Amino acid sequence: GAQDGKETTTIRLINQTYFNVKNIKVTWNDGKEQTVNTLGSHDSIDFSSDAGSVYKMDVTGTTQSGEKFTGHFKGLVGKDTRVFIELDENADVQVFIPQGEID
Repeated sequence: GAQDGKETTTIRLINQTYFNVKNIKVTWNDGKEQTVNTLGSHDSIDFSSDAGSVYKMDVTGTTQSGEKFTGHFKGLVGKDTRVFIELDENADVQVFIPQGEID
């Protein structure tokens, strides 16, 4: 019940891959999760996140070709988060992030 509570992060998904997706669960705490409608070929979406700060993100989505990826993270910082959905290993769908303190 805030009215000046512009005191929350944003999360911003980018589908930097060779498909479209239609079913992204994202999590950004223990118990803060929501779902995202669709993300075009190389498209992007951003949405509000119900906490002022965040260090983890546990994502779970699926491709056009019914192929399921995750993004298991616990090393976030800062007052925003992005997601670079990309491919690796065999052009299999991974998830990546533009992190900074990752040493």
